[PDB]
Amino acid sequence: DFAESVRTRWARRLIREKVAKELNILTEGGYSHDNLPSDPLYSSIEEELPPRKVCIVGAGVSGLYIAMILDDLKIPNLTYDIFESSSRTGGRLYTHHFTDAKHDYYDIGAMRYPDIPSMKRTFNLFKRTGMPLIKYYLDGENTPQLYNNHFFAKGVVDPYMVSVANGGTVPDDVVDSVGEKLQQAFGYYKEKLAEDFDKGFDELMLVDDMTTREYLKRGGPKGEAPKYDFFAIQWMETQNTGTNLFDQAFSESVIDSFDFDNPTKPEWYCIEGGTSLLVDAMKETLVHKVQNNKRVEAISIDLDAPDDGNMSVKIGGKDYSGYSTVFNTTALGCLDRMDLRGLNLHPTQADAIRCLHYDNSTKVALKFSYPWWIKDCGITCGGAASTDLPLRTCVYPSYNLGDTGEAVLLASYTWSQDATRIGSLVKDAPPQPPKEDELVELILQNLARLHAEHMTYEKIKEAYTGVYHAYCWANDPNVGGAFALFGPGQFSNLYPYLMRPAAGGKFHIVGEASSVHHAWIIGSLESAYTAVYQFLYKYKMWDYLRLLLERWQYGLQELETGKHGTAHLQFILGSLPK
Amino acid sequence: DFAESVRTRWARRLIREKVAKELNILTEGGYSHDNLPSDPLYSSIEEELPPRKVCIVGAGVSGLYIAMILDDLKIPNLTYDIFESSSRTGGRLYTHHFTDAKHDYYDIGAMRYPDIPSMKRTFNLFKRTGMPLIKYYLDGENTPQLYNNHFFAKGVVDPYMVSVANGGTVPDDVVDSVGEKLQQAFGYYKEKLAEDFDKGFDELMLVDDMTTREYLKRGGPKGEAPKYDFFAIQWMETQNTGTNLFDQAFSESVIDSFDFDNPTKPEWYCIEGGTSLLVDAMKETLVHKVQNNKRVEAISIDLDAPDDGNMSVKIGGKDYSGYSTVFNTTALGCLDRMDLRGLNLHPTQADAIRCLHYDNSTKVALKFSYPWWIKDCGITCGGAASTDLPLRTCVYPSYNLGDTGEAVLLASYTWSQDATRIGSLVKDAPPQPPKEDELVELILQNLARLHAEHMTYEKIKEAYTGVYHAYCWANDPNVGGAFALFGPGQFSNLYPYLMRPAAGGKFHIVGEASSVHHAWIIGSLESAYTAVYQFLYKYKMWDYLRLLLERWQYGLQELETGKHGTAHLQFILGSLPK
Ligand SMILES: Cc1cc2nc3c(=O)[nH]c(=O)nc-3n(C[C@H](O)[C@H](O)[C@H](O)COP(=O)(O)OP(=O)(O)OC[C@H]3O[C@@H](n4cnc5c(N)ncnc54)[C@H](O)[C@@H]3O)c2cc1C
Ligand SMILES: Cc1cc2nc3c(=O)[nH]c(=O)nc-3n(C[C@H](O)[C@H](O)[C@H](O)COP(=O)(O)OP(=O)(O)OC[C@H]3O[C@@H](n4cnc5c(N)ncnc54)[C@H](O)[C@@H]3O)c2cc1C
Ligand SMILES: N[C@@H](CCCC[NH3+])C(=O)O
Ligand SMILES: N[C@@H](CCCC[NH3+])C(=O)O
Repeated sequence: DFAESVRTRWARRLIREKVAKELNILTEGGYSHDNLPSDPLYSSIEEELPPRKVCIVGAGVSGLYIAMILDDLKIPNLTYDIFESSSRTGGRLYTHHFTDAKHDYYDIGAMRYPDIPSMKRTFNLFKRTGMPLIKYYLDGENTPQLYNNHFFAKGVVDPYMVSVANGGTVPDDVVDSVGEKLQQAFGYYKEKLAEDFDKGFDELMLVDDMTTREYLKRGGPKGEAPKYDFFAIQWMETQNTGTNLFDQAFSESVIDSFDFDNPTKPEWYCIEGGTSLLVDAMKETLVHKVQNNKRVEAISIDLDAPDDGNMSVKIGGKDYSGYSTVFNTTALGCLDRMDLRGLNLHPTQADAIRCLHYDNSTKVALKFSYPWWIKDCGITCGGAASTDLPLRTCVYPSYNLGDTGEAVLLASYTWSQDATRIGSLVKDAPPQPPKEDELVELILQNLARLHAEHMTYEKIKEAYTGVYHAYCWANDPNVGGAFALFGPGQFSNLYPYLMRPAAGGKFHIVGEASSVHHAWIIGSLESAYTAVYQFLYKYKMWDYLRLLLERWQYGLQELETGKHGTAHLQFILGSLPK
Repeated sequence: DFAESVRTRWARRLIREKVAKELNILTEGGYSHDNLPSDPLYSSIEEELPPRKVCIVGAGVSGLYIAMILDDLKIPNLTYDIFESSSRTGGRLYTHHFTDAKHDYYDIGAMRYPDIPSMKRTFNLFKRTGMPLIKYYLDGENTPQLYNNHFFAKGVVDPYMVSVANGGTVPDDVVDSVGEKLQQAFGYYKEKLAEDFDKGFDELMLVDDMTTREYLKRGGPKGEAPKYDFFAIQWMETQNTGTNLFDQAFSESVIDSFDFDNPTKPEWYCIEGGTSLLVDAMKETLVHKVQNNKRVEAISIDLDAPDDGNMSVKIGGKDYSGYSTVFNTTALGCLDRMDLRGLNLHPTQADAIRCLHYDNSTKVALKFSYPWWIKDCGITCGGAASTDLPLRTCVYPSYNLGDTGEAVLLASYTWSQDATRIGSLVKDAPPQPPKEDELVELILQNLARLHAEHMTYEKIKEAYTGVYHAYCWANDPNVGGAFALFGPGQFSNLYPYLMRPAAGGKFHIVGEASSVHHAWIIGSLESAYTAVYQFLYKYKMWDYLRLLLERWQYGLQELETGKHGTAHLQFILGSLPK
């Protein structure tokens, strides 16, 4: 199908555009994106295998997935070490259990999974590990929305009183039509790519250098779409709770708008018991256990040594040597902090590591002695409230809908500058119990205003147990943010360098930022699968490369392999010294 | 002079553009930016004064400056309370003294002051308080610069080996000409404003909606300037250590490029003993002492009460009432966290508080048993090193140049995402002494690479005393960042609302973000002076308004007062209910 295909087609052609220019710089030529050299090695795709050992840096889901794939392939004489800087395994899969009562938790990192075709690799991993899935209610019943201290009202013009007609500055033609105006903006590029991808791709490249706000202000790479003034775009943004969208490349956002075009009523799932169940199941399966409290501070390769096992990492000032390949799966801010001089990375790959932008995210969960949002507010089916108050979005759990006693509320979920603001009130040294601090006081005050239709402040404060937990990902030194979120031009210009091997094809930058499915578990898993592919190719393990394709190829393959592919060319360009 | 005047002319006309549109919405008209109504009250500019009390929220430099002005005017029966949330007074004026030896400190907030005409109000405050000024060396001797693990070399083409000619991606025509290409970009708009401000202002408004990166990519609001590709702009950015410039409105950045056109060799000053000397001197002068540990959580006005003293604030759940005016001087993230429903602010003024962006900044200072950068590296005169390593910029103090024993180095000074990254390693619970943590280890490793021409890692580690301190402003709940840094369209569209009084002309949003001189002490001081002006006008204290103009008017006046002015019109539009 087309809507399922556009993102993979987009990624593959970005790689082709850059390979052609780089190829041309190698010989300089007539190489074009749709005319590149074929793979001279496809003619060919126990312990005749020499002993090899590989290093996996990081035990988040992508490092654990690499280990799971290697374990399943059972390559003779192949072993690995996996080093994790934190005392905790899982990375951005992170459930906080207040106690280990059934539902007494919240997820600090990933928590919901939509059932769309690009997520097949993710749901297969859930299947392999026996994850108990339940429905996640993205849209709920009776959730309040509060802006300009007015509640949303069905079938009312400008209920928040923010439009020019009511004395504000939001244009009357935008105030009640945000979702609609956004779906056109992109929708003009949806039908051009649908007519024919090659012509649509070229038209979309003229906005690849644009932010969302820039597109909406200028009306097209060509100027053929409606134009919006400052306050209209500000409102479209204010109504955007969630990850930053208006600072993303407009091209990327157009690609994103196909994601839910089977259409945007897929069901959503979460893991009963918390997403960390997945981590536990993965890490208990591994042949070689994760080594926690092992922060890599340097990675190198010794080009004077001709053997396969010529790479090393440094941990706590000690050298760990003998690796034939290193898979780095950390977020890029962590990788930028390492001493990578021993890898001789080319400058533009070094820039991608340093410059790609990460969005912040903060979560605040509070425990109440009963679920007053269910019992008193009629909020019986999950969903989320949104507001311009500091807590921005209050998420009603989908895993405790039938409980009648103590219950967790995800009272604030913020992104970007809102998350930095709440994060300033979050300390990893909790106050002396049961002192209430500034953050709790703020959240309770905001919750009472958001639920003022059915609750008082006194009644919410009375229901609060005194137990809460909060977490700000930009303040976690092992991650530095929620996830990559690429500015104008960054994806078209840097994704080719991030997907590329380095150090003679022996080093891989792996993880959600290295994939076009970035932001989600699927991006981590696909990037891991791709790195294992290139590793097997590097050492010409053709029998095991076939097994990888037969056993672990899910959904549409991001990496363009085969005969017309570019995988061999990304490998060569990453294997090239200088 | 023109170059001294452009920023004030720019600000005043932005106010006029918005007043004309709003005026027109009031009667709807023929009001234009250069045809607005005159002041009907200039015909007129002890205890015939009724007793009044005002509230100053925040004891940073702008709240202390308001109190200092009021103290000097000696208005009979006028008193004030000034409430400060922190246990510390000073705000973003913040010297950390490791001990109180002479030079044993670093400044966490403001530290250097250029002697340019727009800074006259600041140097007058230094004069009034007896500040001991010494030279601040912005450019030093022999400071290293390290990019792509190459050191800068005089008279060498592409010393960092990042250009297309040397296998990188930075265009050969940009790699060694960044400062030059930037000075043209703006320079095309410098000479249009110089020809005639009205025509230049209109041409500049066509880019007011643009970021710096957007301008450089598109080459002009008109497309008449050179255009730059992604990697050229990335490099111009990489070479930008300092506050974000490429995400500012291009208009604003053009205005900024006049700042140092007397020209850009003014001298710089710092305060010997730390900038907190200024705080101490100001706070010890006040008639009413700062009340610390008093965080305002709500501000209101009681419109049912006709008396002047009808405003209140809430602090720790207790009401403090009786105020005739409230000056809020906190950063806007703090003000957005308050319950301001009692003020009935109009939605667009509420949006400005919530949406204006703040840049992050982090500083890391280490003490060494001797100044090895002076003695061993020849870095004898201050300045700063720059690098693409995580510490980004290392600032050699200007206040310890003659010392031979223990000395402080400001080893890392970062902004934006670099500051968020270092900030993730900064905890306000210091590690158990004298354990070395991840941050110190990183800074020492980076310092040794930056100074590798004359130092070893072992020699720098040996000189380190084990004493350091670090601070990340985005993680301070009393501030939330270094300072406002306005995106595309934000200054033109929101500065008019921030300068405007509210609540019947009785509430003022004061501080560095409320001024066109924003980012600096001068912006805080000018915004404070402006708020006192509007307060005196509100209560028709014409004798004291004259004294304010005679005693406290320094430099060019930001606020357009007089007969053609707009001050009375900003007051009316802020006094209007609904
Ligand atoms: C707030 C939030 C909400 C999310 N919600 C969803 C969701 O609902 N659905 C979804 O599908 N995805 C979601 N995601 C995305 C998903 O969680 C991530 O894409 C994925 O978990 C990232 O995994 P990774 O292995 O690529 O990286 P990581 O999880 O970051 O793992 C990298 C590991 O490397 C370790 N490390 C770092 N430095 C070093 C070092 N020097 N030495 C050794 N180890 C090191 C880190 O400690 C970490 O364990 C969310 C993410 C966030 C932040
Ligand atoms: C890293 C950095 C470097 C700088 N360098 C320079 C420089 O070299 N030169 C220069 O001229 N300027 C510099 N500045 C800018 C200058 O420091 C600021 O412009 C100025 O100090 C801001 O003062 P203010 O009074 O506007 O705000 P603030 O200093 O933020 O003061 C506001 C006060 O309000 C308090 N407060 C907050 N919330 C509440 C509440 N709810 N109730 C009561 N009180 C509250 C805060 O604690 C604070 O004390 C720098 C700033 C930073 C961050
Ligand atoms: N995947 C994450 C983040 C999505 C928002 C990205 N800007 C979630 O489900 O919340
Ligand atoms: N005024 C501050 C910040 C300037 C950079 C602004 N982006 C200083 O001297 O460092």
